[PDB]
Amino acid sequence: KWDYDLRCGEYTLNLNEKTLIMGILNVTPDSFSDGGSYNEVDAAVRHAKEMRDEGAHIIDIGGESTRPGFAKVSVEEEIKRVVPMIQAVSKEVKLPISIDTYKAEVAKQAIEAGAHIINDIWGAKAEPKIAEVAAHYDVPIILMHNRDNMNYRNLMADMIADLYDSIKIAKDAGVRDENIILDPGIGFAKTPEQNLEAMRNLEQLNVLGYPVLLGTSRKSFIGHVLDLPVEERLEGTGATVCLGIEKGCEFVRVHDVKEMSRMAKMMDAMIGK
Amino acid sequence: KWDYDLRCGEYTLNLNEKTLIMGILNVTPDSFSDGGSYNEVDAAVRHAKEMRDEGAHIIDIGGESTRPGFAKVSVEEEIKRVVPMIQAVSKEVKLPISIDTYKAEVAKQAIEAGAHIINDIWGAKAEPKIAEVAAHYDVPIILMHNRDNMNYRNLMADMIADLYDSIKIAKDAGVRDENIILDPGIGFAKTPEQNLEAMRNLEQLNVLGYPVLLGTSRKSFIGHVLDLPVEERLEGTGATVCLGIEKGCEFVRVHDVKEMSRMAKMMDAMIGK
Repeated sequence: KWDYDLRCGEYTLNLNEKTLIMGILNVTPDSFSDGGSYNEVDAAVRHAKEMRDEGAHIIDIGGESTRPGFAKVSVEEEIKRVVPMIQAVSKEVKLPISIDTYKAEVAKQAIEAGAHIINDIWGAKAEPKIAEVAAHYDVPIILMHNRDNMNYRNLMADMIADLYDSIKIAKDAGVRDENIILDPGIGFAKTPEQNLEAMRNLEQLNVLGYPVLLGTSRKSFIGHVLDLPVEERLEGTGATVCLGIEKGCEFVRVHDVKEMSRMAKMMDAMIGK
Repeated sequence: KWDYDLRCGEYTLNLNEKTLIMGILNVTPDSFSDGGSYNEVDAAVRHAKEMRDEGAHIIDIGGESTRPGFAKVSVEEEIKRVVPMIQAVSKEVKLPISIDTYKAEVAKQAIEAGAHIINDIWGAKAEPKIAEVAAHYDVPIILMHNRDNMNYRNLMADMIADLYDSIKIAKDAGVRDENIILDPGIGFAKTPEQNLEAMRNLEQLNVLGYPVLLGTSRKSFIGHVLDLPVEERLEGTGATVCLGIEKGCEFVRVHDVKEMSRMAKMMDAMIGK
């Protein structure tokens, strides 16, 4: 299937063995500090250890500026928060770390503090220098589908075109094919019905020739279908993980590592991965 | 998709709206009685009500002779147990009832006591008169794939051939096409690796032109893949339910109605059912 492994500093991720589980770590900020506090960093570390024990292969770390909060915050603030988290987790948890940012300087500091993968919800379109950061450090970058509108002509054809535009930015900066990962940006810039249409047609992304990460965990469109609140979306998230693996996804990004890691492993066995 | 509904006495099941959820009710026999006791029947009724409240569309009722126990028991004994259960559940729970038996006389009594669907784990091969019972009463019958050996030449081609042999028995008895449902008999007469091979190739059953029920709930092969005991197979069962719906199954037979009914409903929305 894939004729290379994803190279991640001291770690290596095989793309053929198994669906790779990316566990989500959102910062719980301490009031009274701008970052690096005991309660805040220790909560991150404990959470990353639990996700490791439950089957995570990557730990995805996000500051305040990114999902789910989108706090308007300066890069200098975002770095006081994320850097301490990355330093502690990387030392204490033996797994590659992705940094969830669309900001080039936040990416550059995170990698220096120990992060191995950039995860960009804007696909190098909000800050094209992030791809130069990726190129220099020679790390994998995940380019997610996103736009500032939902005026689509043809949902899937436009997603592929938009993702191409990210690939071109990355490649023009020096990013090697082997360090490109794509993500359909489910739950971004899409109506509920479009999110479902994209799930139904996900296998089309594979024609671009890159590994695909699916990130649907606890998203609004699941609530829209099941009419359930965020804490009762486990089964709905599971359905999307399974349909994703069936349609060829190499990664899933999830909050509930124990459960989705068992679902992934069952799916892998069924489809023959 | 389907140009008829499944007719079930006062109930009607649409095959195009949604994946139909069949909730499993295994009898908990009272010691000291051969059947019809308060504790035993009331436990059945309470369970069928819970499964109704959680989203079941059919209640599947099984005596001692069938799965998971396979107790060697006379038909006259099996009827003292199952009939009281069917009478009480049908009166108290407004949903069609399937009877899980391979015995023609057990089928005939269950239907008379109120059962609407025969569910035969031997596909009319253990007792061909069950198809005559189905034909007379004009009820749906589910013909499951089974054999007394795993000497397969070509797993899937042989499954289709064997299921045909059931269809022919049913049709020769007077069973109308619209009352035939098929089931791949996952977890029967197959090695773990064959159960996974059958899951991977399930869509092949659709060429026979009948609705397909998938029944994988808590089965051994899930434990084999995940190395987990029967009570920790929810996620693994979920994976099989999702892959089944994706591959065209019209029914799933499950123990955990709440969870699998949310997974089914998410899948339906994604695939456009």
